[PDB]
This record gives sequence, C-alpha cells and structure tokens, in this order.
Amino acid sequence: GLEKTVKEKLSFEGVGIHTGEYSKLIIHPEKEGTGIRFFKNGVYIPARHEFVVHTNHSTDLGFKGQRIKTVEHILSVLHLLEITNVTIEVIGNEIPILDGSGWEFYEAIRKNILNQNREIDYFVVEEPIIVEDEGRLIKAEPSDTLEVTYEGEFKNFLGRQKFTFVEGNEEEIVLARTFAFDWEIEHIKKVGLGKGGSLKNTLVLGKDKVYNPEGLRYENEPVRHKVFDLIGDLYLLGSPVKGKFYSFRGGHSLNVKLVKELAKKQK
Ligand SMILES: CC(C)(N)[C@H](NC(=O)c1ccc(C#CC#C[C@@H]2C[C@H]2CO)cc1)C(=O)NO
Ligand SMILES: COC(=O)[C@@H](N)C(C)(C)NC(=O)OC(C)(C)C
Ligand SMILES: [Zn+2]
Repeated sequence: GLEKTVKEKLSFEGVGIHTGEYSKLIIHPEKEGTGIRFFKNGVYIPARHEFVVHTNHSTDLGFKGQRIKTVEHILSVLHLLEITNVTIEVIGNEIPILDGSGWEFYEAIRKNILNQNREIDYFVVEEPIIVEDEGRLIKAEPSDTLEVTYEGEFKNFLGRQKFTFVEGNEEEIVLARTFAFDWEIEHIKKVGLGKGGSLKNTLVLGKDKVYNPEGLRYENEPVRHKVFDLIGDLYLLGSPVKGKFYSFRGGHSLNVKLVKELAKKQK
C-alpha cells in the first residue's frame, strides 16, 4: 500500500489509565519518510523499540528526559490503518485511554487519511523465530499478510481462549477494551499504576463475575485486546509488519523482546 499520513490535525484528550492525569494529543500530518514519532516539550520520540523505557502493564517511550506512557493502543490503530508518517504531540505524560479500546482513535483517523506518493517498505519477517519467558512464548514466521493469534489461559471463569486477527478484520479488535482482574488491582495500584482505571475504561473481572454493568463486548474480549496490544508493540519495528504471529500468554515485555530480536536479525 501507499505511505499515509492524516489530512489535517486531529485532537484527542482524556484521562490516562496509569497516571490518572488528564492529557491531550494533537496528531500532525507529516511528509513521506518521517515515520511515526511522538513530540513532547520540544523533543521528538520516535515510535521505535530503541526508545522503550518500560514494559510492565503498558509500553512507554522516552528520549532526552521526556516520557510518554501507554503508547500501544494509538500505535496499534496507526499500524492497522497503515498510517506511516505522523507526529503525535502529547501535552501530558500518557496517551488518553478513552473507552479502553482503539475505537475512538480508529474512527477519527480512518476518516482523515491522506495517501502519499511512495509505497510502504514493510518489515517482512524473513524466517521463523521464537522468544520465551517462563511459560510464555511468542512465535513469528513469514507471511504476505499480517496475522496475529493470542492464546490466553485465565485463572477465572474465562479459562482458555484464543483469537486470530487477519488483515481486513481490523473492526474485530479495535473495540476490545483493556481489562483487569479484581484480585490483582491492589498490587497494580501499589506499584504506582492503574490510577485512571475505572469501569468506564476497563473491563474488570472477578473469579466468577463481571463488574461492568454492560458486560463484555465479546465473550473473548480479553484475548482480542491482547492481539490489539501486540499489533501496537509490533509497530515499534518502525514500519508496518508482514508476518504470522502466535503469542501464548505474552505481554508487553515479551512483545518488545520479540521486536528487538527481529530487528537485530534483519539489521
Ligand atoms: C490488559 C493488559 C495487557 N494487562 C494491560 N492493561 C493493564 O495493565 C491494566 C488496565 C486497567 C487497570 C485498572 C483498573 C481499575 C479499576 C477500578 C477498581 C475497579 C472498579 O471496580 C489495571 C491494569 C493493557 O491493556 N496494556 O496495553
Ligand atoms: C500476574 O501479574 C503480572 O505479572 C503482570 N506484570 C502481568 C500480568 C505480566 N502484566 C501483563 O499481562 O503484561 C502486560 C502485557 C505488560 C500488561
Ligand atoms: Zn492494552
């Protein structure tokens, strides 16, 4: 496909899930070859794995003392829409969580795409690879299309679930919200995270119950969301990705480990 930017500036704002602070974004059009980058306090932070500074409960980037938490959801939307050149100006410390999914970003950006004049140089997975960390595993192999499977093993009523995204099915993952388990939330808050979490932006689950009155958007909403997260983390390769991926219990740390290994192999 063609490289793409946005036709005009687009703004989003709201609380961040981990900081609990209110932040604002402005997405700026950029010319071919710019890439995806964030901008904060005069500093450009490329959306690339070299700038990752944190991977526990979110993927965060930093450069020159300027940090932005929770980049994975906006990056996933940009990856899915193949937006390749933009600057995400951040006023604040975190990307807004909005409803917990990619939906608001996706709907606004998709109606505001500007095609550009050269084609995308995709990051094409060249050979099989596997990364592992204590029972968790992610595998990648060559594919002409982006295909991403996540398999979860939940210690509540959900049990085992799996879900596969393929190109053309973006609408199946951009509404899946972030989630949390009631028995884990105290620790998450104790370690300085989750300050903005609520039933308005998070699917909160117990051993045998759902806290949100509206319930789940899909019976497998959590694994759809984990696929969505992985697609955002994969964009830290710096180009839209072609490959077939399978994650068993992976999270941001393992996702970024895979990205760094792929980048090293194909440098
Ligand atoms: C899903 C994944 C991959 N682990 C990660 N999400 C988080 O880590 C995360 C998201 C929300 C909360 C909360 C809250 C809350 C709350 C109020 C108390 C409940 C109302 O009764 C805590 C952790 C993610 O989506 N990364 O992208
Ligand atoms: C059992 O609780 C933990 O160990 C959390 N650190 C853990 C569950 C690994 N978070 C997680 O899923 O990874 C993400 C993707 C970084 C949010
Ligand atoms: Zn997420």
